[PDB]
Amino acid sequence: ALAYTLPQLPYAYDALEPHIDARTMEIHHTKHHQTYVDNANKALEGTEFADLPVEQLIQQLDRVPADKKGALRNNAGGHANHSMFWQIMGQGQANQPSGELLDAINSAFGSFDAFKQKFEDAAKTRFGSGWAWLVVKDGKLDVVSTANQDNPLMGEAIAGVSGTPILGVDVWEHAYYLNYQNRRPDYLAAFWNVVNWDEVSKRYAAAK
Ligand SMILES: [Mn+2]
Repeated sequence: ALAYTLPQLPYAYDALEPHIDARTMEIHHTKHHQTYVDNANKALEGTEFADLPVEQLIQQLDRVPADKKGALRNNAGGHANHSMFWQIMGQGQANQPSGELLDAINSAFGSFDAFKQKFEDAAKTRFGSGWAWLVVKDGKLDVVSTANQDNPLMGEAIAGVSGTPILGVDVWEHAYYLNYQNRRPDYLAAFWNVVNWDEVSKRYAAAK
């Protein structure tokens, strides 16, 4: 009766090549994400929180037992973040959104190109491990970043920022070191080639 399972990827391990290497995809998924799933399930065992979806759980960290707060923040956080991450990438995806998402990007950031710059800048200036995010907050889009496995859905007091993510990029060095080593900006440039903007559009619609 374990709470979470490792999701299947929506594509093969080499589907994102050369932008993201196959070996990275496999380790990232089968070692790193799996560890977050396993440690989250351990932390949830003696609780009333094992039946909640992970995205609801991370919105309730203040309510869980005090001794399990850190472990769930880190591991439920890791699980939520990676689960989204696999889904917002895809193969055979210049790659950009359309329709209402693009309209929201133009009004929030000026243009898709200016949005990409702001997103990259957030991801670049994230010192240490973390994520950069495109969030819906008060019906409007913004770019924020978080430390480690914090997610904007955890709220401002915990994560330092708020909002409902519809896109994120993992800037933990494990996400890019085998292919780009220290060159995080090259990783980030490459990332735009794999974003599934149909998926991000669905998430935008879901988040308002
Ligand atoms: Mn990661």
